Amino acid sequence: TVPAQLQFSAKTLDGHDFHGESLLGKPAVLWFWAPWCPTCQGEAPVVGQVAASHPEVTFVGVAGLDQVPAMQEFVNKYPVKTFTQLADTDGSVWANFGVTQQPAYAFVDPHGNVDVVRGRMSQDELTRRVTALT
Repeated sequence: TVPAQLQFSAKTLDGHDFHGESLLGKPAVLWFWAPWCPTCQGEAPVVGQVAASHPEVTFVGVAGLDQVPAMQEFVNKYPVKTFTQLADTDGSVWANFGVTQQPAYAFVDPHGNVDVVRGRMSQDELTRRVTALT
């Protein structure tokens, strides 16, 4: 059965429906960010680089604590348009992972195991954690 952590739905920044269950059976990384967060602005290029280097992993940005326009500005300014971005304006996705503050990362292995890391992450650590999922 699906892990309760993946039982959520959301809307992508570009108007598509997203189902957390679509991540079951594959490695995935959810990156929780806020447009106004300087730390997220700094980590954006890093997450984008790791996402590009690991096409086997489904990266999902989860934007919160602001409205769509601010989220679009962030995605336009930093290189993270290559992977799915969720507009979590109602904060339900963050709540589902127990995330109250950004930045944060949720690592999902193919078995559905979920590990949440709160705080910043270097390119090396993200790379190593992503590799561990496979």
